Amino acid sequence: KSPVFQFFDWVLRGTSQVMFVNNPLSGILIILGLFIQNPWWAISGCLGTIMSTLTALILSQDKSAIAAGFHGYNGVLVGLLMAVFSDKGDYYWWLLLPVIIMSMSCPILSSALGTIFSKWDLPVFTLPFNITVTLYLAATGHYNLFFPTTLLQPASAMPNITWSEVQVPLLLRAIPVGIGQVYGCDNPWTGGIFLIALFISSPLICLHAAIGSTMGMLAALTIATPFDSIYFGLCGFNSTLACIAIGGMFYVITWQTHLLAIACALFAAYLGAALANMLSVFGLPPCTWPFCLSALTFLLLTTNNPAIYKLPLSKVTYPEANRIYYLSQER
Amino acid sequence: KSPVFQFFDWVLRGTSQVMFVNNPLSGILIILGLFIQNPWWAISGCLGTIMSTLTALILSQDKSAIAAGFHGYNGVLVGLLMAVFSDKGDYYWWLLLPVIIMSMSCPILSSALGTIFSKWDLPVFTLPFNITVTLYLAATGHYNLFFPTTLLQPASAMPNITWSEVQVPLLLRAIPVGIGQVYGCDNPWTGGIFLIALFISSPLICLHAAIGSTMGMLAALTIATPFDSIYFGLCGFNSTLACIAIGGMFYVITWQTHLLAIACALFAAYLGAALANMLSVFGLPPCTWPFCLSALTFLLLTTNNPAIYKLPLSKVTYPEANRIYYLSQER
Amino acid sequence: KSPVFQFFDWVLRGTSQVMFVNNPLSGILIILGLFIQNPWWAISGCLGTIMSTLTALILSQDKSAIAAGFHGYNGVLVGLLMAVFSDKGDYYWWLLLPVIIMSMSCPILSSALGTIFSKWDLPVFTLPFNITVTLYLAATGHYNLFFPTTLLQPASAMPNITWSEVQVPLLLRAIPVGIGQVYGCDNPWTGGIFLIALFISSPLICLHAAIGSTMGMLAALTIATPFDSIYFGLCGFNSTLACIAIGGMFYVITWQTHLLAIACALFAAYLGAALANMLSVFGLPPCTWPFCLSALTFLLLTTNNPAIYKLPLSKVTYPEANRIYYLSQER
Ligand SMILES: COc1ccc(C)cc1S(=O)(=O)Nc1ccc(Cl)c(N2CCCS2(=O)=O)c1
Ligand SMILES: COc1ccc(C)cc1S(=O)(=O)Nc1ccc(Cl)c(N2CCCS2(=O)=O)c1
Ligand SMILES: COc1ccc(C)cc1S(=O)(=O)Nc1ccc(Cl)c(N2CCCS2(=O)=O)c1
Repeated sequence: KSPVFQFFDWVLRGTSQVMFVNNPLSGILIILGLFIQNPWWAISGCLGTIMSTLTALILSQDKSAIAAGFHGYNGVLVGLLMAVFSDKGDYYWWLLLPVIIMSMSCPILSSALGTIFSKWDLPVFTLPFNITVTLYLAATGHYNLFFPTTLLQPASAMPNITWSEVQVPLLLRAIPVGIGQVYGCDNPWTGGIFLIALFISSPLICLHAAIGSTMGMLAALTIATPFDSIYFGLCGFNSTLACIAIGGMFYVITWQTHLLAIACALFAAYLGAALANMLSVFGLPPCTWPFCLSALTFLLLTTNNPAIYKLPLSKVTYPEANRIYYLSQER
Repeated sequence: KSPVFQFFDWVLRGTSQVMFVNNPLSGILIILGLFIQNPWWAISGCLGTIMSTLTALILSQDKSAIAAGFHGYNGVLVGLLMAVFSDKGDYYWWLLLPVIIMSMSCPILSSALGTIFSKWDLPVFTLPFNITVTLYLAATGHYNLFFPTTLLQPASAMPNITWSEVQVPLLLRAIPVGIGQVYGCDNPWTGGIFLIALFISSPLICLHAAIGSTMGMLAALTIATPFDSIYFGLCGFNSTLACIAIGGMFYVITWQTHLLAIACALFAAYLGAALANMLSVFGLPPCTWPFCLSALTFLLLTTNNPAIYKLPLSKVTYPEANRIYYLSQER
Repeated sequence: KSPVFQFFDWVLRGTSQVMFVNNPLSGILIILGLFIQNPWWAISGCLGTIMSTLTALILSQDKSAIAAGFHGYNGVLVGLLMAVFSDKGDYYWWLLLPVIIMSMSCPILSSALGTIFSKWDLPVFTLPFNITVTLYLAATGHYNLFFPTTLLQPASAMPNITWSEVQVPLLLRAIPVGIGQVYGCDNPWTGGIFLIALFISSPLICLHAAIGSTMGMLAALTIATPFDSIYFGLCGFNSTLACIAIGGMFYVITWQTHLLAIACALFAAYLGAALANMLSVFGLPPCTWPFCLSALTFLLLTTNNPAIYKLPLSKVTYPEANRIYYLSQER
């Protein structure tokens, strides 16, 4: 195939690696979902992925890592979440100038954290996106002349919650919306598209995504989160990412590991509330910080029983193949 | 003995492991002190210890670690410091619902940090409690509908300190109160009870606790801390914990190590002031963060002279036995 | 030579090691620059260096490290930046009391971080100064009775920038001022003196310092930084330090490494804006935090091509000798 087609294949795998799937068709579906939700965000995310993969090539990173989309999955989130939190509205073309530059900083961090994490056979997952986007949103801020960001300020009043006005249909619809909020999209249709794309590659990832999103919603209800945040899906994207990560990918899937994944989703939801309340002091949002922190603290956990088995990163692919390999190695 | 008696022995050792003592009688004395100060806080702390040890058993952690109370010493602090910082007052039974849940997160972190720290033969001491309680207090906050917390806000005015109104008797009484503030208790009687419990196991721990508390008070006076904070003992619990840790436990006790412990107590007091001023921006208090940070930065210190000897964690028990073992190994 | 002369030689090398030069004459020039800018700041910095080296001797640190000034280069910054951010004005002699004490905490941290960093052959450069000065400025704060600090508060209004009023001469003069801002000095003459001192030891360090300062200024212009910050040099000292570090010292100097250094300078400038906006919430300034973070994240970067070569710390001296050694080893 032509090198351009290979590069676009890498970009398509990267845009889907956010949800822990390496599949070009799922990447196409996710791109279609992003364009369904907001074309400007899709353009910004595609530019972020392209520039992140180009910087990975320029910095002479491992070709296998680039071909698997391990470097493009942070540029998409950087571009999408810098277009989401822009106060200048849609099609502010100047926003593409930082979207490029900060995307170039994703492979660098991706490499740096790797050097830190290879000591513990620990994955650095979406952590560079968090650092890069926190850097950008703090550098610019809401009071910037060129690239202002939306205003986030800490809660200063007791919320008015009427539990007789809760809508169970929207509370359930927060599951696909929570799935879609991983990329920053709040449209229910793009959330359903993301669920379909997850199911194409591996059904276990889709099941764990739905379970993580519903656990994030349930954990948000238990601390009296305002219903607007829950309906918007803002309370269940760290949880779905954590449930996907600990569910059957980085651990061999088992009922013990399923319960561990549910516990990690709950912990990620509570850490998401904590970090949303803390980072909002600086005006910054919780952008996948809770997922990274909780997934790291649940992958470093050492447990004696043989059911909770952590796979070497070299052999992690997708949960069903992970289980097949584990049984092949045991026998 | 019956398994229930063994479990309660583990809980009693855990409730005393906060002050670095593994002794069921000292645990009983500390529980009696907590009940003397506030029965509700004692109930919350006991529930925290019970659920932390139960989660350690469920997660199939090392049985020797559980039997020594290495997992129950974080649940007690989580429960106590979540009951202390509750705005709903005494006997708010719903507060036991998070006290359980967050306690379950203490062994997990305890394991995770262990995996991080075993590379440097470094102890993770009370660090999970800090993370868990900071998570809870940030997630809920003072403006929560269900579990509101007490309001902490950064200093915005120059304090009015009259040095002619300082009370030397209360300034001295801040030593036992500073000892008792480790568990969150401000009663002088429970501080004296804690000192007695420390002396039961090993006199060196009691001496280093008193020295650390008085160093925290003295260091707080040097930066013009308001006398109300000093009298309340809020300025000398990180210092006493750091002095206990570096005094004769994790280092072999020597006059060089005694001076190192005093320096660590001073550094922990100053870091406590810094973190109390910084974390109060988010509304969070300094909950043993300074002790952990200063003890880590004083245990990683490399010093050429043979007097400052750091013991492998496998053989740290209590300062007198530590010294006896060190002389046995040298000769 | 007499031991006093040896100790003052160590102090002179330490006061210049901030800019990554080990040369007593450059140390004398830098001290002369500090006295040119403000004699009180020079006295505070000299006391900081003296007490940091004395604590390094007391704590029985490596004599080769002390002789090379590897321990005095943090006391100078601690003293200088605690005298800079004092609200009591010039010749407040009581300020020397903490300048001593916090200086004693520089070797300790210097050792501790070393134990953390030797696993990755990673340098701890100016990181203890950041921790110590952040500790001091947070503990005291602007509302302290004894040692108040200057008030820094987050931006709460959109800045009024008139691009027709920009002064190219001052914008260029921000290069030597940016060089001098490493020590906290804003005088153009002391910046020129620092550039001369850098050129005495090794011209590559001077060139990379100027390039880093101009990259910091250019990166500050791109996010609409107020011109007062740029003219003052506050936007280009982290950048010049990062450019010096990654330029030819810790990497073998090459055009690939030159571009890497320029990229690191840009990243350090943007991280400096981010941390200036974030830390100002607590009232703290960005004091070489961006340099440390960006230099660490660019020294952990793993790159396949042989041009980007990282030197073992044992053999890093100065960029020209680094290149000479690398070619000697290759052939
Ligand atoms: C979706 O994220 C993941 C999904 C699945 C795997 C196997 C890991 C990750 S990750 O979290 O570690 N991200 C990430 C970023 C950059 C590189 Cl270079 C890599 N890898 C290169 C080869 C081995 S690797 O360690 O897989 C992973
Ligand atoms: C009071 O805290 C301490 C007092 C005395 C010792 C020997 C350590 C600690 S600690 O700070 O490291 N906490 C802690 C938490 C969980 C476990 Cl599993 C353990 N340990 C299991 C066995 C070896 S261990 O490393 O002792 C220690
Ligand atoms: C200007 O800073 C640097 C410039 C040049 C070198 C070789 C490192 C540094 S540094 O950033 O690592 N600081 C620093 C602080 C304390 C000590 Cl003890 C040391 N070192 C002792 C000997 C080997 S070492 O690792 O060089 C370095």
